[PDB]
Amino acid sequence: PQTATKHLFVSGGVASSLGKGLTASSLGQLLTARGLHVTMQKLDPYLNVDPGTMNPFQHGEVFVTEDGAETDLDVGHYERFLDRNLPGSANVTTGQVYSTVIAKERRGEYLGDTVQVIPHITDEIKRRILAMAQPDADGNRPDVVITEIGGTVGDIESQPFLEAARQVRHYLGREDVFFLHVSLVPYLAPSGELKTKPTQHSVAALRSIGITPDALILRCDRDVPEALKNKIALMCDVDIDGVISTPDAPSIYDIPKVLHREELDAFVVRRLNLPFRDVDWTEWDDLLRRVHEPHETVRIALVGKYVELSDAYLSVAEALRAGGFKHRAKVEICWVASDGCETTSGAAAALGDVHGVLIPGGFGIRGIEGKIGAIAYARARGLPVLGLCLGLQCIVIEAARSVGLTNANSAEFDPDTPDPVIATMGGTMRLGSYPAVLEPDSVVAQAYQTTQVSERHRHRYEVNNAYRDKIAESGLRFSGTSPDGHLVEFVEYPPDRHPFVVGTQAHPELKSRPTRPHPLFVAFVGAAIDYKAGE
Amino acid sequence: PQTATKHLFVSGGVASSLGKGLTASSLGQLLTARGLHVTMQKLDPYLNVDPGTMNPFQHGEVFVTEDGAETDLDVGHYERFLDRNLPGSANVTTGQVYSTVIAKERRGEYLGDTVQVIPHITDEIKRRILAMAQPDADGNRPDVVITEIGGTVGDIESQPFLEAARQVRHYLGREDVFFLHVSLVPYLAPSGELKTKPTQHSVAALRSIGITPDALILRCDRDVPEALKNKIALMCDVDIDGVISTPDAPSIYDIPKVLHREELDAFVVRRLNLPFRDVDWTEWDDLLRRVHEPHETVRIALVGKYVELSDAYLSVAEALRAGGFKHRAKVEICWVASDGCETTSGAAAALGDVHGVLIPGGFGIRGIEGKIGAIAYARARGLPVLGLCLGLQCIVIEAARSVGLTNANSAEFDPDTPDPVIATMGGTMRLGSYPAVLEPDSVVAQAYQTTQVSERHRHRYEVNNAYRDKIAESGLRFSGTSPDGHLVEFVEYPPDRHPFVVGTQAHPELKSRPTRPHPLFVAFVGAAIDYKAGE
Amino acid sequence: PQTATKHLFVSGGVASSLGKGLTASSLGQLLTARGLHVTMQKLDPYLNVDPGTMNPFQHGEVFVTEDGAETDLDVGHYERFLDRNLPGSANVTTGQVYSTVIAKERRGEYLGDTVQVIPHITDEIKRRILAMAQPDADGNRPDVVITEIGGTVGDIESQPFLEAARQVRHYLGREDVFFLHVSLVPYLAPSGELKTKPTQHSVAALRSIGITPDALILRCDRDVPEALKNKIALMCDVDIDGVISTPDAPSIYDIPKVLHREELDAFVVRRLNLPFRDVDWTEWDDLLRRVHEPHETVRIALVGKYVELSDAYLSVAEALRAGGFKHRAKVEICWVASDGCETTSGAAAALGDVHGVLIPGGFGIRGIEGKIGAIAYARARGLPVLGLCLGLQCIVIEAARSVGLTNANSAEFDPDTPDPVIATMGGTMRLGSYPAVLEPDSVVAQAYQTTQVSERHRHRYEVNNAYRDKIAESGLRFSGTSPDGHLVEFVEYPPDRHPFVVGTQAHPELKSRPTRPHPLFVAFVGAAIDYKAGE
Ligand SMILES: O=c1ccn([C@@H]2O[C@H](COP(=O)(O)OP(=O)(O)OP(=O)(O)O)[C@@H](O)[C@H]2O)c(=O)[nH]1
Ligand SMILES: O=c1ccn([C@@H]2O[C@H](COP(=O)(O)OP(=O)(O)OP(=O)(O)O)[C@@H](O)[C@H]2O)c(=O)[nH]1
Ligand SMILES: O=c1ccn([C@@H]2O[C@H](COP(=O)(O)OP(=O)(O)OP(=O)(O)O)[C@@H](O)[C@H]2O)c(=O)[nH]1
Ligand SMILES: c1ccc(-c2csc(Nc3nc4cc5c(cc4s3)OCO5)n2)nc1
Ligand SMILES: c1ccc(-c2csc(Nc3nc4cc5c(cc4s3)OCO5)n2)nc1
Ligand SMILES: c1ccc(-c2csc(Nc3nc4cc5c(cc4s3)OCO5)n2)nc1
Ligand SMILES: NC(=O)CC[C@H](N)C(=O)O
Ligand SMILES: NC(=O)CC[C@H](N)C(=O)O
Ligand SMILES: NC(=O)CC[C@H](N)C(=O)O
Ligand SMILES: [Mg+2]
Ligand SMILES: [Mg+2]
Ligand SMILES: [Mg+2]
Repeated sequence: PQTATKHLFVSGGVASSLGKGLTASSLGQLLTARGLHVTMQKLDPYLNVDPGTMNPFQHGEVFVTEDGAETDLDVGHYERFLDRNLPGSANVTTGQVYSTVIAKERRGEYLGDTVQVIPHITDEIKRRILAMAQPDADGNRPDVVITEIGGTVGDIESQPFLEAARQVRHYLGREDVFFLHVSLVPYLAPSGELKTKPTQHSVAALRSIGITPDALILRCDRDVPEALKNKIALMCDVDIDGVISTPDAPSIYDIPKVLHREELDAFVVRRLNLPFRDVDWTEWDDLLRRVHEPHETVRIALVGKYVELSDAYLSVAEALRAGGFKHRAKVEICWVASDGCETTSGAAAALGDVHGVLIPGGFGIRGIEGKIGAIAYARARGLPVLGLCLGLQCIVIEAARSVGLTNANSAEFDPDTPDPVIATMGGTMRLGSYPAVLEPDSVVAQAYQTTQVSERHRHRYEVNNAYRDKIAESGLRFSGTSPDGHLVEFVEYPPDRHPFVVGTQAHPELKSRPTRPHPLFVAFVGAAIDYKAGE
Repeated sequence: PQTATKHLFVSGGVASSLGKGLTASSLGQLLTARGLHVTMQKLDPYLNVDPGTMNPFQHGEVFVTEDGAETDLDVGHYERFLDRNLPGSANVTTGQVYSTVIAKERRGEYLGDTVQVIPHITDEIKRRILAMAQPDADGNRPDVVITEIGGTVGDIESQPFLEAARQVRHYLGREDVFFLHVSLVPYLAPSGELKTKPTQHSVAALRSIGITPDALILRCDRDVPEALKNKIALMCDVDIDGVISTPDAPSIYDIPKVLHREELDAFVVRRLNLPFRDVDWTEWDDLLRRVHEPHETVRIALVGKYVELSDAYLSVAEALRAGGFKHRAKVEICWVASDGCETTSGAAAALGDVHGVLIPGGFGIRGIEGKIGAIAYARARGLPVLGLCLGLQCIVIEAARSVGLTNANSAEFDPDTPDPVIATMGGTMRLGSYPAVLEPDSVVAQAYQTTQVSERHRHRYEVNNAYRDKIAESGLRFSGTSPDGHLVEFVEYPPDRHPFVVGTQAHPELKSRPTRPHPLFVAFVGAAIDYKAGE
Repeated sequence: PQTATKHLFVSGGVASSLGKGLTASSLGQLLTARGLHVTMQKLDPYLNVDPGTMNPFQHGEVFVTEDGAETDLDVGHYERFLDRNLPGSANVTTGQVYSTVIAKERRGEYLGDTVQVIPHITDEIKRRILAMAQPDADGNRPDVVITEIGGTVGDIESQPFLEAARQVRHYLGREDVFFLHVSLVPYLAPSGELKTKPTQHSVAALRSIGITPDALILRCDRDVPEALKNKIALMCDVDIDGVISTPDAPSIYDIPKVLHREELDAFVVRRLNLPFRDVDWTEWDDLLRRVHEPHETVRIALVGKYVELSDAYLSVAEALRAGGFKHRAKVEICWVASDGCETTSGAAAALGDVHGVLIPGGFGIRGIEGKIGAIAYARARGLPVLGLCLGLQCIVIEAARSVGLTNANSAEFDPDTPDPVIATMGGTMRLGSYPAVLEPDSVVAQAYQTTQVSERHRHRYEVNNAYRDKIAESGLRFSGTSPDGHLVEFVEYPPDRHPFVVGTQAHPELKSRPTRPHPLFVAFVGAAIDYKAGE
């Protein structure tokens, strides 16, 4: 019979941004390849009940699940490395826990007690952790749950989750629980030395709350010397087999290979006494060939907020690269500002050297006229264009203005527009998976190679059915809809008007994986390659 | 012009139950007698949004304000020592703060930030503290706000409030902020020595969070020797003028005299540079004469949960003593269990030696038949009876059963009763002050010496107007009502049926003060004295 | 009259090696240039009573004072920036403090008390701090004492000194005491962001022991953005005028200019209310011209332990550069291993491209045959050579072997040598300043331009007076001696044998300053320049 389910806790020291979520994802990929069944959880110590209120240009994109949960973006790294649809239960926040305990208290469920952080908050967190280990709807019980604890050890907001993880160690014992601690080793250029003292103080801080790490991951810009690992092992009371050197890798897809070279997964498997097996690399070896040995390069403009990389489009950038991997092409992202495209000369300057334009969606944007300028320029030049949610809305507005409805706009951006071609059907936010039907041999039907699809949604405005007949005077096809046809889901131009100009109301980048590119990103990068070839 | 408003923070170490709320009340009484205007606040670190859910026999009574807030009972010590109606704003809890910040977050008011314990929770607490210093509805600004921080220094739940108090010290400076720290000095009988080490570790804990105490209150069963106070002052870095010895006093009304003997208030006034004046003792000297030199003793049965003192009836016990002070009588409380009175022989055993029976109210009780037995016995013996809220309901039920409605009951305790003489007008809980009119020369009108009164409410059942005519066949008078007569507020028997048997739907014990006894408790203890005299 | 003496405490966070000793030296240079009288102290938390036992290749050179104290090398940065002879009292260690308190205890001086860390150790440290503020032998009282506390805030060994510094703040008050805190801001290359969290946790650690910093020095590889300094100031409760950005400078002599650009000294002068004045830069501007705009470059071989920079020769490297500054020459140090010079072909490989050879001294070396090979090669090539202490001993041994005493050696390295030309006069270690007389118009007399000098000593072997007549058959002159002639202090070859081959038994690099080059290093770098010119 199957063993007891193991719990592995991932924690971080010195600083955030050390990549412990990619560490947890790579350890999940490794343990999955050894034949274990892994499930994953993130704990977020912030008080927002979900990141749907948070600014994505400051705090990164909101990930959306099939069940329509708005989650932290680390759940997207879990999805991309596991290739699994994760539930909304995969993300916990302090705001959810406190709101739940206070609601139970106001209903009288604690039978007249004083309600406290310990036990009642830590009990709610511990319940949410132990719930992950229960059998799924198909009867499968995980072999391990990997739980990543957000923040830094030493943060006031981190303390309840670390106390609950300690209580899980006490309840299940050291045979069923493993603690992995991520820490920074800085280099000082004037004296030319790596400093171990920050890791020592971080492990001392962790020990002061009753947790001893089973392994240390040392984050550094260069390989940590053996003598320094020995000093760390000695001072931190950690097995030298558990002090792992992890210099920064060229891509996130190398991290599994790095962790396997150091034998972290073998250390974990031995320590937890799990059913050992060798890793099979064949598919991740094919991935890394497509990563590191591309046959060609193509440039995609991303018409976003600013001319620099932002986690606001992390999953769009990853989906573009994955769509390139299918062709063995390097997709270089040219981050273009929306506002430089507002003038037609400015558009021709910024969007001039690129081979495709992507118009990304999301909340946290105000004003869209520059994106409509980018679309108009791209259609004039004959570039391929992929518009995601708001990109569809901009394509429909640009079409409406092209048919002479010069003041036509989204009611979200001109409530006084005489022709609200985009309007609420504040309306209702559509969230999560909805089905669609595609017109046969429509461009999107060729991309999916089917007439029936489902995609994840996060929007509250719809294409105005009152304007369809006028918009269609451009030749635009409402080629994909809700199954009743009531809602437009996809728009396309026929192939003889433009080679590929497509918008979708959905967020398909959330369904993409490096091992399984999404069909539209494949077809879009294909049209970009064909443009570069024809130009 | 008036100075800046000072903030004095009261905090506790080693343990709870050290009496820091009575300390804060006595310091408020002293500073008021020197002519300063004092206002008071309590911070409760528990997550209950109010104690209305908490069991009063475990956690003490719920105090009720004029504006109908359910508050912690320490607000009642503030009311009794200040003789001031305090607002609901006088009590803050962690549950209120978190519920408020989470509601603001879900409304988008933090403009896309990550919401954190620091700043946003500590900012909400600091706002609630600094709000106390604003002018009242009559334009009066307090000279000092005294803020008592609940829990013990070292509790996880205490940390946000202590951090906010530190931020107030940083914002206003040491000239406007004073920290008072209450601590325990234990005596060890085998070695015969007082131990200073617990206070040293408590002050070290306080210093580790950035607060240095301005004075230490040492709680002990015996007077602390001068050499020990010197050792404490030396080790704790506290001015020897600020190490105060406070042995346990015979009554809570002695604590002001004790604190003045040690010159704590003079130390505070000097340190804060407040307008000095002498205390006038004349009224508190008259109080302490009525406390310590009573002319006679009378026994009042309290028919409560159990035969021992409980904070579930703290304000009823204090109101009974205050009602005795008017007569210069010692009122000795005979705590009687409800259940020993269920049999008539058991009632005659427990309620046999007493001169009056009080039937107290509250939530947290189930079953009332023993209290109805107590009332029936007391009316048979001819004892005086005062029934508070539920005591009125029991008196009305006992009357209904006496007129032959043998199964008549409260629907709260027999939902299947054929004659629900007490019923909901789950109904609506009446809270706070409501007016009443009293029948002229009714017994209650003689007690108040008026026909118009207002009293605080906390109940959701009413006397059934359908049964008034039948209940009145006992001779019961509905002598006090709501101003329309729709609701019964007071019941009495005429004086020739019984000397004093009164119930009120209100909680008059909340309006009582030691310096200002409530009229009904005066009239009840008077009827008890008259019974002892006649018997 | 002069004000009270101010105490400024320098402390470090996150890691050691952040350069807080050069920070303290540069602040001393700045405050001296504004006309204040500064004196300096270092506290070392290690238990060694002095570093004379510690390995200099692991822990850096031992500095030697005029009074013959063996001290930490930071006292040499104090000497070079102040140009002051510092006492042995300038360095305190835990070993000295504990040895002193335990000796007092064993003598009964604590009158039968229990001896404790607090008070007695912290009292001894506080006494050693406050002693620095007493008038010197000429009656001058310092305006400020700058005290650098070694280690990192969070180290167990640091805690007594930080507690004593807190007690000094409490005793003298915030008007007389300033706390400067040095901290690291790391850069993470994968995400491209500077992290403030390590500084926040470091300041929180400092606050947890009762110290609030008056200013933060942020150590970084790049200039910290204004928004990050604002975040730090906000979270750490530090005045934004006191958050100082200090990227790594090209040389240690730029740090004063960097700290003045940020106005740290003006912030300090204002905060301490010291007599303000402008800095005069004229001499440090001339220094920085000689640093940054040299007219030529010359290569000096250093025949040390290893082919890389070591703090074992920090003051020798600085003395060589200072000796170059006089000529406006860049002296590039070619670090050469002793052992590569053991074969004559290996010597001709390693010492081939250089223009002068320096043979440095010290303890912590075993075996000298490679240095004798280097000297023999250099004399054959005709290179100039400067031998410091052991370098003199090697020159005398090389001479003895050149006159045919093939087995002649130091008894320290061959106790069985038949001809111990270097021997103990374990002998007595000579420490500190001793006088010497120089033969008139000897090469050393031309260098000093005098016949009478004093130099610092740290050695226990002497030139064997029994061998002088034989060694002189080489033509070597014992041109400098003790005043009686009993001890050889300097050896030279006459100018027609070699242009400059000099050894001294002393450590003249300890008397050198960048503003005042030592005469021998001037004459040696001059002979190296002349060789490069003639070759
Ligand atoms: O992965 C996570 C998840 C959540 N959080 C939570 O976000 C909040 C901010 O935590 P930060 O680490 O971001 O602190 P900071 O921004 O102010 O400092 P630096 O960037 O300069 O380094 C904290 O409450 C933390 O618990 C994380 O830090 N990391
Ligand atoms: O059994 C022992 C042995 C040794 N010591 C050592 O004696 C020193 C004094 O430790 P104390 O416990 O006696 O502190 P204190 O006297 O100042 O406080 P109180 O009596 O009022 O409670 C401390 O350094 C301690 O470590 C003990 O306390 N107990
Ligand atoms: O300037 C000083 C003086 C003295 N010390 C004392 O030396 C001892 C070692 O303190 P370290 O800072 O050197 O710790 P570490 O070597 O083991 O860690 P890393 O180098 O890798 O960063 C500690 O006891 C400290 O108090 C310093 O660290 N710095
Ligand atoms: C956002 C931010 C960064 C990146 C990005 C691109 S490449 C790269 N390199 C990395 N190497 C390691 C190596 C680790 C580790 C984490 C990382 S991250 O934890 C275990 O050892 N990070 N992408 C988007
Ligand atoms: C509930 C619980 C107790 C009592 C009760 C009855 S008598 C008594 N004696 C006391 N003396 C002091 C002296 C203090 C002090 C607090 C107290 S409490 O803080 C400052 O110094 N406590 N009543 C109801
Ligand atoms: C041994 C080790 C290093 C060096 C060396 C050579 S150059 C250089 N650059 C530096 N810049 C700053 C800037 C600071 C500071 C310290 C330093 S050290 O604290 C205040 O701001 N360090 N030499 C011998
Ligand atoms: N996710 C998005 O791109 C949203 C686009 C637009 N604000 C809408 O709600 O329809
Ligand atoms: N406060 C009370 O005594 C409440 C009594 C009764 N449970 C009611 O609600 O009417
Ligand atoms: N300081 C030194 O170079 C010492 C050299 C040699 N060991 C001696 O004592 O004489
Ligand atoms: Mg070290
Ligand atoms: Mg003792
Ligand atoms: Mg941040």
